[PDB]
Amino acid sequence: MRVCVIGAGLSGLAVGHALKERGISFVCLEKAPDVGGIWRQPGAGERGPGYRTLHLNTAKQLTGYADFPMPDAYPLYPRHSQVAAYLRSFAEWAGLLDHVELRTEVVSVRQDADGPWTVVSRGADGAQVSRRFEQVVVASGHHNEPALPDPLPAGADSFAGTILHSLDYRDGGDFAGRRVVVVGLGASAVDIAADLSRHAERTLLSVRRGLHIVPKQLFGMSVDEIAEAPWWNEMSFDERRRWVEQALLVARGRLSDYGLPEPDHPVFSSATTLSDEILSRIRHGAVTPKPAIASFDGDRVVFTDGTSEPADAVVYCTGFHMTFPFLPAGCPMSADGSVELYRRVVPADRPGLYFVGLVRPVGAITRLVEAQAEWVARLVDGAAVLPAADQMREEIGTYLTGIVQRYGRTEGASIQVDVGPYLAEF
Ligand SMILES: Cc1cc2nc3c(=O)[nH]c(=O)nc-3n(C[C@H](O)[C@H](O)[C@H](O)COP(=O)(O)OP(=O)(O)OC[C@H]3O[C@@H](n4cnc5c(N)ncnc54)[C@H](O)[C@@H]3O)c2cc1C
Ligand SMILES: NC(=O)c1ccc[n+]([C@@H]2O[C@H](COP(=O)([O-])OP(=O)(O)OC[C@H]3O[C@@H](n4cnc5c(N)ncnc54)[C@H](OP(=O)(O)O)[C@@H]3O)[C@@H](O)[C@H]2O)c1
Ligand SMILES: CC(C)=CCc1ccc2c(C/C=N\O)c[nH]c2c1
Repeated sequence: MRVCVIGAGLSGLAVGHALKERGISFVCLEKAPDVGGIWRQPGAGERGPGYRTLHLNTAKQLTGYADFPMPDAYPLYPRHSQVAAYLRSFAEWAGLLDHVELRTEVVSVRQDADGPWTVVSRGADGAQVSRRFEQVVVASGHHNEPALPDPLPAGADSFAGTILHSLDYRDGGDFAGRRVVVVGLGASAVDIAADLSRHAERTLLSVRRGLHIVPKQLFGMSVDEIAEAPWWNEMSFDERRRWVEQALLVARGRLSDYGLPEPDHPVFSSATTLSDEILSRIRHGAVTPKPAIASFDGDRVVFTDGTSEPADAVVYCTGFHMTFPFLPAGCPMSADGSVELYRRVVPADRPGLYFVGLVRPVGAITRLVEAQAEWVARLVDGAAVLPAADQMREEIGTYLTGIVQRYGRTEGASIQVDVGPYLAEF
């Protein structure tokens, strides 16, 4: 009755546990057969971002719910299987399952001209239903639509192999004995190559830009756990750069010495891809660096260096677009694409709407989703209020005029935040 929480991922669950702790009527509507978000799919063979080799890249003490510690015996980087099971367990322990409608897909969402919202949802039967809720929390994720290169390399309609995205990648095993080109230098690409390196007769990694490649642990301590060190803080933004710069040459040297394109801008001023394996897998010829693809010569792929290779398949780890198909109207976004959400959560013009999770921290988000849930719960019952809409558009336009100034015009930069200062305001 009171709140429709869209989705039962890490974010809905956190949200459904903040509303219950305050006594608010609410339901969570998930489209999948269980809760867990993306973490549940690798494991039921379902098409999602993850893959049979997906483990955390952040620490457990910092990625689990602060009030629901992850099992003792779990490692620093548990696997998709262990996380999905911790999440199911959290919903069990926080009483949220009585509230979750599974296999119920939200087809649509909309404001009526009095403030409650009609929410249409699709039952497994495909049979549709419309209901009405006073408030709606969107917790749908921003990794739902794959981002294929728009000009797809010519000749791809006449390739004799399988062109695919990391959403459809599942097991390194399905590619046994075959020849594949992973496209990307992100955490999905470095991971799929490393898998394909132990299953496919050959694995090539097509890169086009070059990203600082960091190992998961420096000095024994994970990159998230150092960003929380008091010693790492209390260090200026150049004391750190050089620290790391000095730090990564001693740990992996230079990347031009691995056949990888050097990045144009230094660490922190260019994305980092975390990986403890992709440099070794190269130094062992399990994966071979390539430039970008230029065409598909039936049975083979051509690169911008002139090189050719027989290639049964090509898995494009090119990333994801954020869509909200159930918001028949502007997604939080307006104009250049800038997402317009106050404190990264509140639509300025739409009362009754909240967005939990749209943020990309440098690190694990769990603590960021938890804050948003608590504040959203206080906004929903009236224990918290927002500024007027004109003043909310000042915080947004400040965050944006600033985002184009430390990150510069680029993509998805407008959901990007600093963990510490942002979670201080909660
Ligand atoms: C491949 C990958 C690996 C990652 N690894 C890490 C990591 O190691 N550490 C880390 O800190 N972060 C990681 N992240 C970041 C990631 O965003 C979070 O781990 C986490 O998934 C956020 O959960 P969420 O609930 O916001 O979104 P999701 O996990 O995407 O779940 C959102 C849920 O909304 C549901 N939903 C969406 N639309 C509808 C609809 N119309 N009707 C009903 N239900 C709907 C979906 O079923 C989904 O289960 C990773 C992200 C990806 C893509
Ligand atoms: N736990 C883990 O280890 C793990 C695993 C997977 C994913 N993740 C997370 O999930 C999210 C998904 O990111 P992702 O790894 O899928 O990738 P991403 O960060 O979205 O970047 C995609 C990669 O593809 C490249 N690319 C983009 N467009 C391209 C094009 N047209 N042609 C060729 N290459 C292109 C990008 O290089 P350019 O951008 O320079 O073009 C980049 O290297 C991230 O937030 C990531 O941290 C984490
Ligand atoms: C100690 C160091 C080098 C910290 C740097 C650092 C930079 C970027 C990322 C990302 C990418 C963010 N969103 O995709 C995830 N973890 C990161 C860590």
